[PDB]
Amino acid sequence: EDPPACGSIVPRREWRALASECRERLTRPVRYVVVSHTAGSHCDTPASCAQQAQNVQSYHVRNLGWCDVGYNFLIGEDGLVYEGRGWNIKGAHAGPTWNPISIGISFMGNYMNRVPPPRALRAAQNLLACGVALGALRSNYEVKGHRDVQPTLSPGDRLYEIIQTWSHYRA
Amino acid sequence: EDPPACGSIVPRREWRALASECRERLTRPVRYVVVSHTAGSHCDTPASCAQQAQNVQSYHVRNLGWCDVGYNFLIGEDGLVYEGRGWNIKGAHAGPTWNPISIGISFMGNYMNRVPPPRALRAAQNLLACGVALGALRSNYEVKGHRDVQPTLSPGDRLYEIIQTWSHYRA
Amino acid sequence: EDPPACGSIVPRREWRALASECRERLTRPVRYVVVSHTAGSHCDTPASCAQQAQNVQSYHVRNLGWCDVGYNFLIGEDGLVYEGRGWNIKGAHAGPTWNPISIGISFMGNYMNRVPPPRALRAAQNLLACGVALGALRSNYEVKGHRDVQPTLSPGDRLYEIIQTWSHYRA
Amino acid sequence: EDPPACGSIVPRREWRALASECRERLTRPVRYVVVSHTAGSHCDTPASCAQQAQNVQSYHVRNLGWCDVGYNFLIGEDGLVYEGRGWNIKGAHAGPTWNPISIGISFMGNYMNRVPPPRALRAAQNLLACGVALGALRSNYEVKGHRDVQPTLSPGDRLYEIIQTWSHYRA
Ligand SMILES: O=C(O)C1=C[C@@H](O)[C@@H](O)[C@H](O)C1
Repeated sequence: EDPPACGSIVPRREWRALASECRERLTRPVRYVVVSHTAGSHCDTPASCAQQAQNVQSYHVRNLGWCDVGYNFLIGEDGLVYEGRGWNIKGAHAGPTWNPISIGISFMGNYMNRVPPPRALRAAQNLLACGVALGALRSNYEVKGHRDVQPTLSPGDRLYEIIQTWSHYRA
Repeated sequence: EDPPACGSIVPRREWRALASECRERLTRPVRYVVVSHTAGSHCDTPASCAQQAQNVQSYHVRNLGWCDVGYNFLIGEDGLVYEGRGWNIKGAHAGPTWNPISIGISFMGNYMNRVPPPRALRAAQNLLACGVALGALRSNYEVKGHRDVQPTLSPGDRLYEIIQTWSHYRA
Repeated sequence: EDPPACGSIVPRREWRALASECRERLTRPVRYVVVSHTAGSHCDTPASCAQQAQNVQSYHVRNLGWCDVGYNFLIGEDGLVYEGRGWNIKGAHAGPTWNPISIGISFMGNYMNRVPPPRALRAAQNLLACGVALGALRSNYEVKGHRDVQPTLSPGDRLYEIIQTWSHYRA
Repeated sequence: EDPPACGSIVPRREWRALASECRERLTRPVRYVVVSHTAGSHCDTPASCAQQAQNVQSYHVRNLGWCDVGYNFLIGEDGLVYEGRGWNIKGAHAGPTWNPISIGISFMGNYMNRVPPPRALRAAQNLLACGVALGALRSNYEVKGHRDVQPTLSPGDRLYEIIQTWSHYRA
């Protein structure tokens, strides 16, 4: 019986997202969070970041044939969180073994030789507390890098060393 | 230091604020929240809004002689919340009767002939919600507008209307 | 690396384990084994022991919110070995420094005031020879007692008394 | 302000503690407090209790190779508190999840079949009031029993029964 507010998320409709066709659910509460980067263009304003959110979803649906944008949430350098598949629907961001048991949040950019700005990290972190607040994440959830669960550079050398310093990181 | 979370607030230092010099403390937990608009330029990128927070504080300090920017928090149209005097230092935004007992948050822009983006409204309500969990804001806080509290056109015709729809609104 | 069907380990399904959620892996051959007891009530039947193994998992999983019962294997007084996290997943039985480089077998019961029956000791030693045959443990593995790596009364005095005699033990 | 005013703690040198080598720090204000018990023998006089603080330390530094005794503070039945790693240094009493986010305080003795004497329970409650005064603990900190976060009988049945009673207990 826990309903009270948490965080601000730019909702699906606001970034003009094509409707989702996904239906398979995740079991509450989820234990894992997998952090990735989109290795795409970065954006630093709400307008440019909505455009970008759109280009990622578009590529995932129109080209890779997924039911919706791959991630559960995306993060913009504008410091805003963008609604992806949400807390309840299984994403498609870290392979068949990890997708069924995790929330995948992806920073929008290529963080190999750049770090995302403090407002991004802050937003990403708020998001997770919120997940815990809503009961979508276990209070003792675990943060993982994309590269820890799949062979990739994601989330980029720099954002990778950053996230290892997070309270909930577990190699 | 401090683990980065509650309602993604842009910290003082991040928006290049001059150091605060106020020492009057506020009585946690506070009953009222007064909404005002700054009546200055509006911005909508994190870059433009930090510069605007900087400009508002500068007018209050260099010109008006105040110990720091008047409001406890500033909400930019970029959808981020800006740390003014915070949850602990008594503000200066609604006169002697109200400053000691209420928390003031201000929307950056003139909202007489305009409304702020949904994201600004989200950052706002979500800032108050994050207040509660601090002890800053009592669970059942009442929200007054600047008009309901002092003879001002603030927070603007159109923004004022919106405010009255809000949940914890006791005029 | 022959094909010996060593050890009669009771499968998770047989004692009715709740599905594990652990994904962390151990690198074989593991160089260490840490012996603890559950400090709890004991069982001398394949029927109570299956139940006790359930109880223990329930504690670690429902109370402590863990990904599975902590030990890799549990030894009952009934003379059988219950599959915990097995030879390949990293247990949670002796801390951050030893978990990654060891396998934790734990005797069901409290052995401060009793030695565990010869069949339990036999289950344990055969368990270990078995691990060596599968190549999961180094032929020259070292056996430490729980209290030798973490502050605890575990594995119990009498049993600590016994494991110190064991060929593979090492201060 | 009502000037600090808290605790009569027997410092490290007074009990002769080996120089600490631990460097990793806690960030204040700390939110959780974990109550354990030494599980070993008790002590009811200053030199008697100062003798144990030294033993317990020796066991953790000499036998397990740690940088300093495990707990932040120990409670003798002489009714004194003994300095452990204190308020600022990360302890080693409840695992990698809770160590970096709590203060571990352990009663010297085994409270399975007995309770600490009023003096001891006062020394502990007073210790915590103090931590809050010094701003080393959140004013709304939570007290957890060792067994609530690690598998162990610590702090013993009867003491566990006692802390469940405490104002800041939460499981
Ligand atoms: O100051 C704090 O540590 C916090 C307290 C809670 O309200 C949380 O909801 C917040 O994210 C962090």
